[PDB]
Amino acid sequence: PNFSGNWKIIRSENFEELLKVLGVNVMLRKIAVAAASKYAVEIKQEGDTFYIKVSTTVYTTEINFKVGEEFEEQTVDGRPCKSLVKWESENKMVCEQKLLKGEGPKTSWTKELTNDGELIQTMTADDVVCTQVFVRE
Ligand SMILES: *C/C=C(C)/C=C/C=C(C)/C=C/C1=C(C)CCCC1(C)C
Repeated sequence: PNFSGNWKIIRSENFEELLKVLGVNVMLRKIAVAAASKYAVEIKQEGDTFYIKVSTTVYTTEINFKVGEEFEEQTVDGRPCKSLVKWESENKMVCEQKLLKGEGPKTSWTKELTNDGELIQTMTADDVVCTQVFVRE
């Protein structure tokens, strides 16, 4: 697998519903859905080490981790969490998140390279799965 590349979103499903579970009110959810349509992921992968830059028009953030080594990031709604990435197969990884503070819905994300040159990312909050599909820029 090489996830490395500059990825451009082509499809985004169930994102508003994810944010609803997470407690975001509707006007902000619609504004977030719009931001998600102009959103890009840059990945540099070296073996089991990943550098990931996620950016929208006005915001950019970096996630760096090594598979199997716990790290700190934030949930989709910005709450700090403890995260651990494991492989599920050659081209799919799964991340479990644990809130650093307080309580909230159970959240996780996945990344998968398809055999057709697509990157599929999912994000989960309890019962709700948002799916996002990217192609290489
Ligand atoms: C491996 C990829 C990861 C962990 C992706 C994380 C993506 C986000 C935290 C996305 C957040 C977004 C918003 C909260 C509002 C709309 C734009 C997004 C999709 C960039």
